Amino acid sequence: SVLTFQQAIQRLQDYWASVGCAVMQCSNTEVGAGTMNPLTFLRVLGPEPWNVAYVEPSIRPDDSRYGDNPNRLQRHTQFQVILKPDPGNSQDLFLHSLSALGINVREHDIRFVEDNWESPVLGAWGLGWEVWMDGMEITQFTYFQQSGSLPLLPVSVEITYGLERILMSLQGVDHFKNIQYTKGITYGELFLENEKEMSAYYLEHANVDNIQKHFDDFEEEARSLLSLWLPIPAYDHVLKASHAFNILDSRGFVGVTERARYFGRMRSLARQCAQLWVKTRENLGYPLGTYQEVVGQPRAFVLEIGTEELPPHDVIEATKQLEKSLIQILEKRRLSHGKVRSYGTPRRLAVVVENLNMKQMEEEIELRGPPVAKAFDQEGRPTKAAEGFCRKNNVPIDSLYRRTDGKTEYIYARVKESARFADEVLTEDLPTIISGISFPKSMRWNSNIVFSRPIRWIFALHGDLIVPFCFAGISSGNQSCGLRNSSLANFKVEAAELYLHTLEKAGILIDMQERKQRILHDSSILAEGVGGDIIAPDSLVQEVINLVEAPMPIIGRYDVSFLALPKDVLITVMQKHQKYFPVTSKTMGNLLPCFITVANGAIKEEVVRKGNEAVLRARYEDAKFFYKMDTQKKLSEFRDQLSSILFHERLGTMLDKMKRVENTVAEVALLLGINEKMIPAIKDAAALAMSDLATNIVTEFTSLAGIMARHYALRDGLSEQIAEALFEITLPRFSGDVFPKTDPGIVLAVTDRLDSLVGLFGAGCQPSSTNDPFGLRRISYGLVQILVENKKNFDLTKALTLVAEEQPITIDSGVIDEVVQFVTRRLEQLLVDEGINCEIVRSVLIERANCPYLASQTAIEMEAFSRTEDFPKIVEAYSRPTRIIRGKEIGSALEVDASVFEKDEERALWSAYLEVADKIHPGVDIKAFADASLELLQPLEDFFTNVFVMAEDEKVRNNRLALLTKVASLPKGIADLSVLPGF
RNA sequence: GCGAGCGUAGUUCAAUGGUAAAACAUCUCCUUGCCAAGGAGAAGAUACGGGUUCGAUUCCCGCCGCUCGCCCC
Repeated sequence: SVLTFQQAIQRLQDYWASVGCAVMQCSNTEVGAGTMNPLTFLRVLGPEPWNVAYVEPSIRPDDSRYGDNPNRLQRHTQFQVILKPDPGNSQDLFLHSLSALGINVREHDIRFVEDNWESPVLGAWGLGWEVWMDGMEITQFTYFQQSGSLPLLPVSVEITYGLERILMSLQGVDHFKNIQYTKGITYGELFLENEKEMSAYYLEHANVDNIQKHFDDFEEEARSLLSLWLPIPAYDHVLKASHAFNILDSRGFVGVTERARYFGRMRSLARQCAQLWVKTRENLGYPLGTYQEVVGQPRAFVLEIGTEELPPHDVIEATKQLEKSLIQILEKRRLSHGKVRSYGTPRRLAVVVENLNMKQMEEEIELRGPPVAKAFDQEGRPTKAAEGFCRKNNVPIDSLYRRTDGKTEYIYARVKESARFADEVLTEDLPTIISGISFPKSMRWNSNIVFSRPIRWIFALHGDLIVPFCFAGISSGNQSCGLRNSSLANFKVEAAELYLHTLEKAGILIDMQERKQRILHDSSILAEGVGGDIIAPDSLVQEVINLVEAPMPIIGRYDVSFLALPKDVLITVMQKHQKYFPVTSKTMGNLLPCFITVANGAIKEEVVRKGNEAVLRARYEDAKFFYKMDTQKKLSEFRDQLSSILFHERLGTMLDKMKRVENTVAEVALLLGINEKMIPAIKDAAALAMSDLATNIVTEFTSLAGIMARHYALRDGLSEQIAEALFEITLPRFSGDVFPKTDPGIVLAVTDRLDSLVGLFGAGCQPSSTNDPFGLRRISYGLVQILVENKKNFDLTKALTLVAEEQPITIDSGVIDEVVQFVTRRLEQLLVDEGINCEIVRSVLIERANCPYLASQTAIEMEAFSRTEDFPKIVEAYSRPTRIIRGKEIGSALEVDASVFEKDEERALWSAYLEVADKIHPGVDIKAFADASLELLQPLEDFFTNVFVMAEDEKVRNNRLALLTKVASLPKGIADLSVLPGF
């Protein structure tokens, strides 16, 4: 038969009542979610056992949609299970319950996808997954780590069943009202009374006069009750205080600045209320309980650390951190290995080392004792150092010999190495090599050991005997588990040599790169059935590979009516949420009504497709509804209602930013030198620039921001010279993306970057090396890339002042210099990325930092010129005079003259300087620089050898100093010769 | 508050249970006199305290200050 709603509860309660949980009633006050119940938030704190499963309604006014959208409701029923402490069968009891509910496990793709839950409202976080069943997200699984502010001890396991969608996906209905509550009655005919009127109340009839005066009253009452050591009512009032904030948010009378205040007040109250329950319960003595705590031949060596599911971006790191650090320890312990190779899978990190000997290399080593002079006197017995050395290393005195090195030659002795049996070494060393792995995030399950996910078994084998060592309370043995619910639930490996053959007997494709050649070899074969090809982005396949133990591709179909949507919406929906493979025809290369998904294991073919297409054709209904509602009005009207998006608390929303950009675009369009004839269209592009951010299709599809504006503009009936400008206001979006290539778009891009930098530097928000409050480095790197990779002249210090003029607040002259220095420092980092020597760019950029393109075309050429074998000659000559200038500055008062000039050497040098100064101007490049400076070198030697520039007469000294300074000042405007390596 | 990483000439850097190395800068001098260019020498140091050992820049502990997460925000 078909499962009904009122007996799924009866099957989910009588099951958890047999494991040992104590079922209780629902909440009392309107809870905004399934966690804020006092039976879970206040009871996980403190060392007492707690096993509870219950069912509760959840009310969220923010998700009210008049009860028409088949996905979002204002009242959904959840099932909560809390286990503490975790008994080790955490994710096996869940599968047993799922089987007992009525659905089979052997014919449904049940997989875990990593998802980290975190809620700043009450201060909690943890690590866990969401359970996918044929593409439906039906269950949340989470190991807690922290509640309020206390650290959990011991950690707890939370299993949340979203019960309204399980039956909606199991029965086969498409709407939500079509769910049947019982045999005879339905869900949509008795639970819409508390839906429609509640939606109407939460949307446009909730009187806001009383809510904003009940919120503070409840906060004050909660504080007063908490001050009297009354925990339960104090926390009870917090729930009805936090409900008022949500109902205020639903109406829309909360600004973007009071949100932080409300969140801070609520979290402070929750933090100061949570740490009172622990202090209250400790005085009662914890009535519930308390928690505590002969030579052979080289044979193979296998190490496997069987854990639970790991994120797709941690297997790659761990399988390298293990093998790289393991191929080093055996070298430290003078072991002899063969071919070492590591394998990774979402449930294990194996390393196989072949031909590992059973013994160590017993060889003698020569030590290095004290100096011979110190340890041996001129006459008599050797001093105390020699005897100390002998008694330390247990060697005879005659064994000492003298070898000549350094000043004091040496004292040397020969000692053994104490060869062990090559098994005790591994026994004593493995607990360090295993624990040496580190991850960006970690957790604990039953001890104080840090790891990405819980470890469930360890299989460390060498030849025929087992290496005995215990890690995290697990003893290493000779058993390994394969596919769950399969016939080979757990198998025994008799010898480490016959290991990789056993796993492929269980169907597991352990090799990391082998799975790619079986995914992409079948996905292409399945395409030719309809005459097409797949789309395989690297960032998609790299993550699809590390989610499957034994891949199996299946194709599926959907209706053609969804082809009217934009091409970049279907691809985004397919590839960013469900991780499918789109299909494109070879001829007329648009989208096709097909998709390819990857199952996991041995599953029924028909059921997975029939249950997966019903999700793919359920997402597109929402997408099409949003698109149709979003194309009712043209793009012009959306520019007014963007004020709900804040830019900065001190600067404001996006409307002010757009007005500033459209005001200051004219000057920037003139600094870049773009012709006047194109100035009108630019002034119109900013009229609609960055207006897609308030649209409906972009509210939830963040990645589509920037292109949907172009699509709307094209549909509106505007010229093609403005849609490209609208689209290219966000490029580049990520590293490696394309750059703007149309002239009107460059102006908008650089104007936006400059305004965003100036505004955020006006409030003083300089990021550090680690934190990125706004990613200003990314913006600067985009700006310099746009300026350089497009060959456009610019003046940074002149444009920045103009940009800062229209800022709402006055900004001092130090911020512009700080921004210029920051951009210069980023330009240096960019220029040292293509192999340019650091000392060359470091010298060019201290003088050519104004126009980035000029600097990029000068520093890429001066390095190439520096290999002419004459570069050091010019470097030595030009600034040989410079080191004389520093010191006395009396000669700077006057300049040269032809009255007190001395013998013809200085006159010839001055004539040569006058000749060469004509070709050197600040607007010259370096092509003719050295070719013109070569003629000045010859008189310089004669001058410095035959003028005696020593200051004997004040007038001649001043004149000579001035002449020398003006000779040495020529490169002022081209490059500097201080950071020069030749110097 | 709570973890890690650290600390050697003025700067940059070598090594290991044992008489502390090298560049650069400074200085003293030899070339025809002042800078460049060839040579010789000089001085220059283990953040600080204790413990054990014949003997620790090295092993253990205390403190000083720096840098990074977390706390706060």
